[PDB]
Amino acid sequence: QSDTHIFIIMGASGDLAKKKIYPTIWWLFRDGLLPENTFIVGYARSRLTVADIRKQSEPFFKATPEEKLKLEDFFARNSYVAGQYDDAASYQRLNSHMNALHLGSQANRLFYLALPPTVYEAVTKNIHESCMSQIGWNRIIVEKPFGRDLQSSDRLSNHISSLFREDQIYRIDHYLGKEMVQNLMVLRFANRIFGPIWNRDNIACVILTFKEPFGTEGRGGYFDEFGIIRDVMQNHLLQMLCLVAMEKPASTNSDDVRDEKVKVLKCISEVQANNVVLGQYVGNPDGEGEATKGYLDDPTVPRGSTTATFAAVVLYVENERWDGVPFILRCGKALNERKAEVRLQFHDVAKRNELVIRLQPLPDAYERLILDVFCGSQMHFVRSDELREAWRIFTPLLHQIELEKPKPIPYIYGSRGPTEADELMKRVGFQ
Amino acid sequence: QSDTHIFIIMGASGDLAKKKIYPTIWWLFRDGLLPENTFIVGYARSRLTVADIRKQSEPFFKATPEEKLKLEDFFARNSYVAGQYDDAASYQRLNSHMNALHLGSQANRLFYLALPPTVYEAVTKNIHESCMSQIGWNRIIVEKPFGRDLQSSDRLSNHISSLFREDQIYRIDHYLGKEMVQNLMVLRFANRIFGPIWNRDNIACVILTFKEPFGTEGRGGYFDEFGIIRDVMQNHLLQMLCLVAMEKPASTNSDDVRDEKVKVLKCISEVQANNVVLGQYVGNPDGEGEATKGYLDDPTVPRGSTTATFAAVVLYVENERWDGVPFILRCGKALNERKAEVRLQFHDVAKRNELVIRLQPLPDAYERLILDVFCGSQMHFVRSDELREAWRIFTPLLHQIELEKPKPIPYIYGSRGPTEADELMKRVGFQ
Ligand SMILES: NC(=O)c1ccc[n+]([C@@H]2O[C@H](COP(=O)([O-])OP(=O)(O)OC[C@H]3O[C@@H](n4cnc5c(N)ncnc54)[C@H](OP(=O)(O)O)[C@@H]3O)[C@@H](O)[C@H]2O)c1
Ligand SMILES: NC(=O)c1ccc[n+]([C@@H]2O[C@H](COP(=O)([O-])OP(=O)(O)OC[C@H]3O[C@@H](n4cnc5c(N)ncnc54)[C@H](OP(=O)(O)O)[C@@H]3O)[C@@H](O)[C@H]2O)c1
Repeated sequence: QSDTHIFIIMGASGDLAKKKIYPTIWWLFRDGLLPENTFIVGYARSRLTVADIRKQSEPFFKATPEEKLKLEDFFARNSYVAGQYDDAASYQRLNSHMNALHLGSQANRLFYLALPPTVYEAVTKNIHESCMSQIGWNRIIVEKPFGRDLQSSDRLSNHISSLFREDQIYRIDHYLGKEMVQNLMVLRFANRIFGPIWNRDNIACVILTFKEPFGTEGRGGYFDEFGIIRDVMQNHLLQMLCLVAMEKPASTNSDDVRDEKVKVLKCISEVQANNVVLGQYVGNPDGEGEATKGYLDDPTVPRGSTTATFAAVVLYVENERWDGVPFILRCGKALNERKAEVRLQFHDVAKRNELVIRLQPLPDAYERLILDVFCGSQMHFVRSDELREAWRIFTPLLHQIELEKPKPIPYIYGSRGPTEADELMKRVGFQ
Repeated sequence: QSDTHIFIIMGASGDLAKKKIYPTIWWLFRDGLLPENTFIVGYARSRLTVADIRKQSEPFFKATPEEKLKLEDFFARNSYVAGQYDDAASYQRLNSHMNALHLGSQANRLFYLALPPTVYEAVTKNIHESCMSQIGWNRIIVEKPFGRDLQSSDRLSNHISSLFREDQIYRIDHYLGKEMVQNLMVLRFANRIFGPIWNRDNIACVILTFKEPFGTEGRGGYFDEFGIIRDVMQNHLLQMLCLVAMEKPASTNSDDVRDEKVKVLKCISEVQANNVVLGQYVGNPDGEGEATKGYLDDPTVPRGSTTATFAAVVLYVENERWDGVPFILRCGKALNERKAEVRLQFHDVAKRNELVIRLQPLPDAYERLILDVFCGSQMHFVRSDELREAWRIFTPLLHQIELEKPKPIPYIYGSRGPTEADELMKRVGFQ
């Protein structure tokens, strides 16, 4: 709206804020990519000073001796407020502190919630009641997990989207590599180019693979409460499926592209277990290092955990551009390669031919997302109906897994996954 | 037409016949890919016996002790006739010998002319006058060089196509690797698939590269009388250009596809020197082996030879599907890699994106060509009008090179070629 912005890191004492948020905002400030009149205000329960945050986080800054002066400037633009997350007086203190800044009463306010969603219901309330700007815009950045299933995610999203408009909500997702946004971009451009030929007449099968060669790196405790379907598939792989199967948008507006994405999502039926192959990785005896340890050998993983580290799922877009064309989402950890690609196999009319869009592996994709929040571009942020459709697609399966607890097929650290995945792929027609 | 075939190797005493024709026909016979009643009759001036040809050529057969009996069968189906190439009595002796074979009077006759084209005018005459079958078909296989320019090639082709119909002429080309026919096949299938999007609206530039890492291997004497444009470009690279830029054929008939190829060729104007970059490779001082020797260090190359071992040429198809779209044919020997690929760059409407068809590097492509001659498929054999159009496109440039003798830019053994080639590519718009 104007020239003055306030970046409010809710929960600045956190681990995400220490290791990623503060270093990323510092890199954006140093490279001159933030607005010139930007203030950063941390807010949390820990009674901290800006010097405490500096000591905690500057090790992660890439702080070189040549950059001292603008680093001191950046930290001069920092302040911190201690307060509770459901205390109205604390939020009033925060609002007064923000108003006391230079043109803080007219400044745009970017709240970013480096907090567990368990407190979101409180925070989003108090903000909406005490800290929104009357003149500049107000944009909120929420973090994963966007709920756990259709029900919890609807509860959280209906609460948040009862206090803020959709163009104020930014559901950020940025944990799958520094090339994510660019991968989605090349897939959208490929959809624009190859659109006229991506039909059920030419295409016989599409895959989307997300491959990782390392395991949970002794962090399986956090991964255990989510699973590989929640971690990679119902958010990222499904979103590139949308980008592949979508119709041409009405324009280049972010909301038109997201409209076409949700229009695709509303054509996918609810996946069932007979189209799913789950898998868990075991230690490799002949390997060395972390390859000798399996998933259950992780000390943070509870004994008897049946959560999958590998998933192969078959979906179907049910319109008359794609009908009976199987979309095979295959992803997993502790595999043979670090690969992310989409490949479309054609109908042989003459072996079978494929078109392969390989994806990686300047603004590092996470810096690009913060910059997009600053600019107002919502294209790489999932919409409420988009998220609801994803959860609707994947919720009955997840409920069945949580209820019946089936053992997912074992596969060795460094393999390609269980052979049953290949059997399913070839049963739905893959060659 | 029936079950009996006679394979007449004109000039069986030759080097091509010893090193390639006889071993290939033996491999086709051993694998059971020839017709069951097939005879092989060599014909040449050297007064030889079948045992002489056996001793000469079996070293190249991959003759294993397990294959002795069918090898003896194959050689039992061989005979040889000594005669002159313009002696009517010798051709009458050959015709009588062929008639004396089992059902030779009704057999199909496949004449394949392992001779320098300098004698073709004689041979093709006498055959047409003395050795054609009255019942079975008669098919002729002619070898490179199909002339030298528009004039010599028209003379030779008008002579040959005054005695045989087009479906009896097979201009074979098979010296660029064992994957040629399959490369052309995948390019045709890519034309069928990506047709609707290969326009001047989406495409901004096409390249076609033929790259070789080794030099003339001390055989520059033969290469010197032709050049890299005659060796690779006016035959193979131009033909895949045709396969890329062509319209959809009326059917899958070989003649419809060749019709579309010649329809494309008749839209390319005559290339001029300001769109051409020629180059010659020199020895690499820091390398080892044949990389230390250049082109002129080849003892078979005449001193002062200005023939190019590298060429970068820009062509334009001039219809309204492609208009102003530059087709950049880039090829050369003694480079950094063994690559053959086509790549099409799209118009950036958002860096620039490309669609890459990489080409290699069962029936080895040369065996496939002999089998196609046996079957009557002429699709991988250039037609008379196709060859005339290629020569018309490239003849004024070749005449200018032969007349003015410009020095082609020097490039080091193992490089990518002269930088002037990149300058030209980027001047016509390549990024
Ligand atoms: N792969 C992923 O999906 C992934 C990875 C990393 C982070 N995240 C998300 O990013 C956000 C930031 O996570 P984080 O690693 O920074 O979390 P964190 O370690 O929990 O701490 C962030 C701050 O939240 C406050 N806090 C934590 N638990 C609380 C509780 N139960 N009640 C009240 N306040 C509490 C603390 O501040 P005070 O004690 O000073 O109040 C803490 O410093 C979370 O929403 C997390 O889900 C997701
Ligand atoms: N890269 C290429 O383009 C390439 C490579 C290899 C071959 N070729 C073509 O393949 C064909 C076969 O070549 P090749 O290597 O086998 O040739 P070759 O070494 O010349 O011999 C083939 C036979 O032709 C006869 N002959 C040769 N020169 C003659 C002449 N001046 N007058 C009359 N008869 C003559 C000889 O048989 P007799 O003495 O018993 O009569 C000789 O054994 C040629 O047309 C050649 O151009 C092309």
